[PDB]
Amino acid sequence: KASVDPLGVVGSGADVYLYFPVAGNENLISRIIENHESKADIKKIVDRTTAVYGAFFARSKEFRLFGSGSYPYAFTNLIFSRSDGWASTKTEHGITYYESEHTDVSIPAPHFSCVIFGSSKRERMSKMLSRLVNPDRPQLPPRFEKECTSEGTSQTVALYIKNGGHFITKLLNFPQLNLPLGAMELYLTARRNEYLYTLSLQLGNAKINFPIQFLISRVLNAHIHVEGDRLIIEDGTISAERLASVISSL
Amino acid sequence: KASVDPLGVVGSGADVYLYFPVAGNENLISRIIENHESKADIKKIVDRTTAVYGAFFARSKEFRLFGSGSYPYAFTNLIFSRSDGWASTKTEHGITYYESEHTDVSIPAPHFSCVIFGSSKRERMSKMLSRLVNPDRPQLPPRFEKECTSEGTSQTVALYIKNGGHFITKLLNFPQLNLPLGAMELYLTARRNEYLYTLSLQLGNAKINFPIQFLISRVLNAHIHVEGDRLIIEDGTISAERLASVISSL
Repeated sequence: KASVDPLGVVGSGADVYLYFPVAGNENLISRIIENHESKADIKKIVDRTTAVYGAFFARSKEFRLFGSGSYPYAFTNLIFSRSDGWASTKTEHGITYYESEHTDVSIPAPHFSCVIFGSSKRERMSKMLSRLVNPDRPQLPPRFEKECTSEGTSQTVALYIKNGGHFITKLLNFPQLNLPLGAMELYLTARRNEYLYTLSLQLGNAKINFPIQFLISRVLNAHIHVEGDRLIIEDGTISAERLASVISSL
Repeated sequence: KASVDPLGVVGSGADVYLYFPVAGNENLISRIIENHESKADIKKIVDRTTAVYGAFFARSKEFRLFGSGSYPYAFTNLIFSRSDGWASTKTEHGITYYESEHTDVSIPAPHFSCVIFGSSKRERMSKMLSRLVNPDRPQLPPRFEKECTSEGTSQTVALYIKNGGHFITKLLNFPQLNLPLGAMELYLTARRNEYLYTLSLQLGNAKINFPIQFLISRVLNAHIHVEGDRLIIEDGTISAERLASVISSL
């Protein structure tokens, strides 16, 4: 409709929010989808997608995505005709719900798609779609909001993680130890065949002295300072290759 | 003579001891001497050298080396004839002392050379040479002694550093802070275009918990444990290129 806020559609209460604009990130996307049989069809979906807004819910073990792009019926029917394990039903008002074992897809109007995937406790498509009329009001950090505004402007990938601890122990790999850590923000922008990133992490009760700061600053090859209880990492880089390898683990 | 102990000749009391066998390390040597005009002559000296024993003395700002190899008069005279800034004098007993601004070289018998370089307070050649008859008795760690025994056996570069702290602050680059650290041992063995290394460091009063151990283990990509007050780093690697870059800083 007139004013669809994509974050209002994915829903409030998520453990992780994602903003992923396609422009400027094609080569990263390419790296991620070199490892799938459906790479020809995904590529075509990417060519028709401007940005993806995502939310992960740990409690119901689900991901909800809102895709802003161009998805005319001829195109989606073409992709659908070429897919294994997908079924479709037309609702009361002519909208097609595509259903898979763990995935639901609808195209409620030609400029957007709503995707829900995960466990059997994932949200009903119909409930997500009601948020087109009555959107949720999630609370997002200022730079996350900035990247999401005026779709087409930003080429920065943005992540907001409610619990930074969980995310540190999975990535760095000590999936047993517990860290009392607050919210994490992460922003990634392409530059050559690498990504510039900025990270901020609320420390809570956890204390990080100069010895620890210095070592992380070497493990990451980036500038570190602590503003109160907020750890900030600026001017760091990661290879598009390295970055591609990390996302594929999920 | 019959029993010349090269470590007895470089002298006791040094801050750093080095054992550097040429065989198995030619490609590293090559990397180090790509950056000198005299590279043709050094290469020829290397082709005639089996091992180098070295000692650095901080107080007198000097390095003393004993080179085991083959240095017949025709060869040394050839190198000498081709050099700028070198002078020579034949002593009472026919031995040639080569003298430079900061460097003294003698070949007391055809299978070894003694080299002294550094400040104006560096040792007189004549005093070093007296240790061919009356050697010093330096105390060296067991694996250092092992590498030095039966010249030709080992291809491992060995370092014994009396004060590990000094060495950590120069390399890792925080040349202002002080660490109360004991002795360091370091052993390097070639393997492909990289070097396998083992390091042990006496900690003294310094304390290193699991958070610190883990991070260093990532900064170095190696296995770390602490046996009492001794930090041990095993199975670590460094590129022959990286290693070459570090030595050239001196």
